[PDB]
Amino acid sequence: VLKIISWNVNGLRAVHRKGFLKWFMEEKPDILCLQEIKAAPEQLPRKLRHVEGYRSFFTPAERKGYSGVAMYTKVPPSSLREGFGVERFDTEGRIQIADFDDFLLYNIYFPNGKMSEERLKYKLEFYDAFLEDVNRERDSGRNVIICGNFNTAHREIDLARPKENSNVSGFLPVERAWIDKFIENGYVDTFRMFNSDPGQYTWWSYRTRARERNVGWRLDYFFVNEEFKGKVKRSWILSDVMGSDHCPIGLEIE
Amino acid sequence: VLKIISWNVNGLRAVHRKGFLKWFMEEKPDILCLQEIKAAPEQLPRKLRHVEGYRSFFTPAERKGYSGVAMYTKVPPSSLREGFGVERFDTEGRIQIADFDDFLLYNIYFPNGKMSEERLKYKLEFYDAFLEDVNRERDSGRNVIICGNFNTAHREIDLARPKENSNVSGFLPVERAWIDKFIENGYVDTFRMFNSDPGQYTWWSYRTRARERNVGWRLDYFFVNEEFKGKVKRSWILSDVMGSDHCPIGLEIEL
DNA sequence: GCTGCGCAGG
DNA sequence: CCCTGGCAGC
Ligand code: NA
Ligand code: NA
Repeated sequence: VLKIISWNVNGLRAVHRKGFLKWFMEEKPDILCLQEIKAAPEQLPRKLRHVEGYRSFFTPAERKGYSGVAMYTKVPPSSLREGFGVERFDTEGRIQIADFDDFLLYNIYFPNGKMSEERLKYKLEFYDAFLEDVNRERDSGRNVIICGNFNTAHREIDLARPKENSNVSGFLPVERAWIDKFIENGYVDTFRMFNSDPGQYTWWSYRTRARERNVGWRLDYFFVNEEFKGKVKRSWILSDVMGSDHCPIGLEIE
Repeated sequence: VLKIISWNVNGLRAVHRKGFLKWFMEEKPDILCLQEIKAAPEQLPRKLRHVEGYRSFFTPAERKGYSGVAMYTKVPPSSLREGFGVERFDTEGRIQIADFDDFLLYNIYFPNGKMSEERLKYKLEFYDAFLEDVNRERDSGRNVIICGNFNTAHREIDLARPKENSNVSGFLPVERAWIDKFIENGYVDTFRMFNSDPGQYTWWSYRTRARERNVGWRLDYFFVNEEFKGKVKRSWILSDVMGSDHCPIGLEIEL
């Protein structure tokens, strides 16, 4: 019976100033995966690097204040890999792959593609690189949990405004069609195992008070290889948890 | 009678959002000099590039959002130089030397030297290059007006806290001594021609609401060469004018 | 629009 | 600068 929370935090210091540690202590997950920490361990106060009861692992971007992932874990993994083995995907603080023996845990910050054609191309080629890696590990016989900010709403049910956003990154046909492809490779959007309601989102704009209106997008996911789905009991969204433009999401297994 | 205003604005777009053009048109100086505009002119609203009754000149830094000087003048100058002919000093949007025939106007944004040892070195060497340039012009017969953010308080009277800043850039012995040196070469701090009082500042920290308590430094100056000092009728601080960490300073000359 | 963080201001 | 005026997020 494990608890895992994934949160795209948008600044680990910012959330800290907002009461991250209290929230984390109230929630007591077995593993806490974070994305977009925008920080390297050296910029973090000692009480954030070292949380009583947890080993911490930070994978910052080469670029200061940019991107970065983190994992807190009551039980250390056996190993921790920080790349797909492709330099351009591996230096942006996007990838954590932790071996917990009963599964591999992918903690991924997938690229925003709305900036340019350059980055949308990078996002998609990142997607490609990820799929190879996850398939290679699954095909070798590992059960895999993937969580993080995928930066793509899968279906029209997954965002408040499906029609106006058909030409926007976050809901382009190429991106949606990569998630179809991913799922069709034997993986399961664990949230939609339990909940097929619309209005269920994980990200909202800061502008136009988008969160209060609930005009949002489901961008953050927990996926599992399908052979492992029986072991998942709960996959939910912690939508009342504030402090970032994303809310956290939760998974419970075995 | 000409009125020149000098203002280190810390963002021209920002001071624009706070009423700059209305203030500008009320003050109506013959020349307005601005430093630290933090803008290339392409980035500026149109009403900042085209001000009725003024030629405008923009000398941006290579670095985006950084430094930069501007000048608005009712009567255009015959030429405008944008450097001393030393490339590391000339790319940072710091220098405008405008030939107004009756005088040269130096609109200079002098470097902040408190970040690093490297930047303090740059500041003092920028000071050396400046003095050499103004001296050459002065020696050749030109009358010179120099306005801008010198980033140094000259004497104890030039800041609220002389004693605690004895070791801080803004008030280092090296920096104060350069101003001493500059003055010794034939140049006059014009505000001190008319006002010997303390508590006269042009810059204050945003932190601790220091402007509301007048806990400030006089970083912004109008200088002239000795030979031109009798032409200056007014040198004052526009300390009520809000919008930046600096306030504007003014000069009146009679030609 | 809005935000977090970088750099820089002095 | 505890305060303020590019890049990126989506
Ligand atoms: Na900002
Ligand atoms: Na800032």
